[PDB]
Amino acid sequence: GSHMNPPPPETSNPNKPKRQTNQLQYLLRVVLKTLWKHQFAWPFQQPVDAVKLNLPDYYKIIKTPMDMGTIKKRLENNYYWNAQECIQDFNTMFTNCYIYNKPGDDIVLMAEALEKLFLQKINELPTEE
Ligand SMILES: O=c1cc(Br)cc[nH]1
Ligand SMILES: O=c1cc(Br)cc[nH]1
Repeated sequence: GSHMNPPPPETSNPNKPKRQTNQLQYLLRVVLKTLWKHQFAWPFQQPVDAVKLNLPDYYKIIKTPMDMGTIKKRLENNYYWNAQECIQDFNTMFTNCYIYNKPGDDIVLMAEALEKLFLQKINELPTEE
């Protein structure tokens, strides 16, 4: 991709600790699966390509980018140690969108629909066993 977009967030790193948990399995099998097929998921399925979108200031503003494509790879590659790390990635993705864009913009309404779905599923995140 373009040299003007940063490398994506890390999805593989042998030095970082990781494990499976039933909560992480739920995040992949229920949470990510639900959000990924939503009508409004598509803009969130890969890193923001600020060159293609003509958003030259994006990576000046957003210093902790995150997207569902990255979260999917982190879940499928067992990158995480715990659910909190993955929930934080989702929350970063939503808050980036709300910080960068005007309230009421289409992309914000899209993120808000995904976040509504997310919160319902996270309220049912299973007890860690
Ligand atoms: O303008 C934009 C586009 C995306 Br995708 C995410 C946040 N802001
Ligand atoms: O401005 C935008 C950009 C994308 Br990508 C999706 C919705 N609105």
